Amino acid sequence: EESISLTFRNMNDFTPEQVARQIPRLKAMLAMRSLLRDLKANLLDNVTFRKELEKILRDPALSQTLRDELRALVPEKAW
Ligand SMILES: [Cl-]
Ligand SMILES: [Zn+2]
Repeated sequence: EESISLTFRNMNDFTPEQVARQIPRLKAMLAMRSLLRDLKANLLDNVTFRKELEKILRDPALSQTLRDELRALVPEKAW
């Protein structure tokens, strides 16, 4: 799926501090999903995969907890 959704379950979710955490997180998740699909469909080699991965996870607005969950999705043979 080429798409992702930010769901607001209350009005307090629209707070600029909440939007600023949620937008880069969802962007990293969608970029990661596309990159893993590219790798699994053999559309890019391991060297390109690792270069793109580092770009995705470089976003300073991401939590290290999220980066860890994203890196845990990488198949062992792509390292
Ligand atoms: Cl999470
Ligand atoms: Zn989690």
